Amino acid sequence: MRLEIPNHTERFGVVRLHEVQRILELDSGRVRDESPAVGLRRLDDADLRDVLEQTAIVVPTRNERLKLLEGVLSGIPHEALILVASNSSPDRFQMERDLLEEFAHLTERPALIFHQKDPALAEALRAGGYPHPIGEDGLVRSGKAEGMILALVFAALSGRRYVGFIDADNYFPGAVWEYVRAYAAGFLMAKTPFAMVRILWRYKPKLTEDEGVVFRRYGRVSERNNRALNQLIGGVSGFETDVVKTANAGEHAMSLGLALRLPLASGYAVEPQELVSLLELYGGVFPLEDEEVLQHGVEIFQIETRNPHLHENKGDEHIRDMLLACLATVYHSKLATEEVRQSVLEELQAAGALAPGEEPPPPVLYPPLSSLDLQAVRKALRGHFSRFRVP
Amino acid sequence: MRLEIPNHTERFGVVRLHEVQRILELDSGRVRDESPAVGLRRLDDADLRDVLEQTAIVVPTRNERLKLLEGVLSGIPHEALILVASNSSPDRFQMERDLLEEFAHLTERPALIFHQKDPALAEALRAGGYPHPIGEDGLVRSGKAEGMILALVFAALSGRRYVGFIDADNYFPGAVWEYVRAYAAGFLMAKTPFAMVRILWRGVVFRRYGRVSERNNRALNQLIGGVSGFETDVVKTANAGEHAMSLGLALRLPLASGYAVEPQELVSLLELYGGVFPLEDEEVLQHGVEIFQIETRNPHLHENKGDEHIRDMLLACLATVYHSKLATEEVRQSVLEELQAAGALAPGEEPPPPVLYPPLSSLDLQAVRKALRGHFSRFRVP
Ligand SMILES: [Zn+2]
Ligand SMILES: [Zn+2]
Ligand SMILES: [Zn+2]
Ligand SMILES: [Zn+2]
Ligand SMILES: [Zn+2]
Repeated sequence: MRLEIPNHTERFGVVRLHEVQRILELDSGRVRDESPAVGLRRLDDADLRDVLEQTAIVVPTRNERLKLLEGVLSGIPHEALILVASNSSPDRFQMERDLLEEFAHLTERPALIFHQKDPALAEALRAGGYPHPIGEDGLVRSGKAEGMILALVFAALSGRRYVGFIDADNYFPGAVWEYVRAYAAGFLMAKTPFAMVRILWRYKPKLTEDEGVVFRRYGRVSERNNRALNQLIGGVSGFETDVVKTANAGEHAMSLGLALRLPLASGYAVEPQELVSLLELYGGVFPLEDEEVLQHGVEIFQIETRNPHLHENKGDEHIRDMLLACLATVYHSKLATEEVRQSVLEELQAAGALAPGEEPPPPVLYPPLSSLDLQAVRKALRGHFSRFRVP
Repeated sequence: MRLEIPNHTERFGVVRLHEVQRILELDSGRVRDESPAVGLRRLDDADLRDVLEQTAIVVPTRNERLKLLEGVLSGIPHEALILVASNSSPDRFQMERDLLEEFAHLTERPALIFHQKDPALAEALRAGGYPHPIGEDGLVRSGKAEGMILALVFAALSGRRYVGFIDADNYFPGAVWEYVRAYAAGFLMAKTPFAMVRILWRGVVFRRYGRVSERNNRALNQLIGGVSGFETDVVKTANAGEHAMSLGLALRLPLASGYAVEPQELVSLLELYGGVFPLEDEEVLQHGVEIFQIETRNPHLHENKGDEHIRDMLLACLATVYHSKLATEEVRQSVLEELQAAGALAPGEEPPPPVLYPPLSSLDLQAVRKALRGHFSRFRVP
């Protein structure tokens, strides 16, 4: 993989937020003659695969088409682990298990699969002193955040350093292959054990070009979200930026060391929160206690894939609460300067937030997973790793 | 790349058509030991790239969106030689050389690019005593067939062993990638210098298109079954535009001119090597021919309009069959019914016979290198 090298990079504390870098070439072969290009970077295949051997790839599902989900698997680079995180119909789950075993069997490759509403998992967490997501029904509640918590525990238990997430909603297994290598690309390029890789794919329309009156309005929001994020940064920085182009980077990857360090939000605020949290924690505008991070800093990679991201999902409550969740997390940052709060307030109640006079509900964040006793977890799950493990 | 073993295999003279193999895993990684569970074929990435290192990838273009074409190039594996075969409008073509020079520069890799209508390329073939594709205006005529001819020439000249074609129409570089790797996979499973790889992929108009194809592949299995005496289901890729093939095999095939190429390709393999005729090719008689049909994980989203475009695709195809010197009476017969049953015309009406170009072996490369001598560098892209 050849990548362009971000011409600019945003320094915010010990955070290093790099501009969007385009993938120039998907598979740039086996390097022998290095030629040193200053402007771009050629990732050697074998390096990429070595990173991927240390990577778990989480593929969440809640009653996704199987045909699609299986197609997503075929495309995942061989070296990566593969964890299917499930919240599907009791019996749909069963099919997914069957689907994964067959695949893993045939591809001679290891995999785990688990279910959000599994009670063992609920016990596992509270044994490790992290009861924070358990429902009243006595088990880990549904939610995006809740999913990741389970994902990161398995990543951890499995001994991988890197974990990244793929949307099973993808007609294109080749697109998946690129997205995963791009994570590897990111961690390769990275120079600190605290790293995040956030994929995007961005598209230019026009007056004489079709997109449907719903793909259009989807761009109109991410643009604003990214905006609201640079508004937050700029607010602290004093210098107006435009570096975040990935506020809603659902498909993202993150070194476990970084992952376990961040808090997490429940709704659509997740992706946007990640960023906010990183800046709150490592922006400098606060005492930062953590030695190793302050010492190596954080790099956030924003990589632009060659393949279109075509995931089937739309309508109001999607695209709308998409907006509300995000600008709420900004309004509430411990980093917001008054003008940032206000600028953001307006877009909300002047697009429905029931005014005048109204505030978004604050973020509801889980605490970092560093908290969680992993040994207690390993002890608490002894007699069940059979059933998570797919031979 | 892991893929399924083909269920069965049609032996026909020294030709063997393999049944479809589904790609199961996009990238199987690096083998260092084996439990090669013979259910499937696991293919090492080193071996794949070693093959790619001797493969030309032709990308034709006739006035293609440019973003669309860059995209495609980005998805070609590194080890492959990139051949852009243009017949675009004059300055669209200038944009093309530009686009490719910038690509190949930044990605540190060799490309070729030529324009079908270039006067030097006429001379070049003249000299090598293959004057056939040159037309009235003293230039090579437009057409799928003619494109390929020029493309095989460069492939040859540049000493690559395998040539594959790829459709610039693709919205997904990641698809391109799987495609080109698929080609390599075929050659790597090939147990013969002479091999073919054909890619396939299993809207009321798409329906009409799907149907037209079912019918095309049918006609091709009747042709086969007609000679062996036993019905075969094999051949699912009668119209497989995206195919690769080994140069040895390419320079040996005659070439039908337009919408008839891919089917004719199959027909000719059978006439020539299917053992019903005098076969003098010490090498082909002795290594034989493998045809691979590979089903890709990645869909094919080539925008292809015109309803009648597809009608043409049909007549095109049943024509090559009707006219094979291998069609029994009853094959010649069914095809016919079927045809005039939606076109062809009259109570009866013999579809036009195929205008074929003869094999490119009939050509003298060194004459050609001679003639292209002072020019190889407007074709070579630094
Ligand atoms: Zn810049
Ligand atoms: Zn995506
Ligand atoms: Zn069959
Ligand atoms: Zn021999
Ligand atoms: Zn295709």
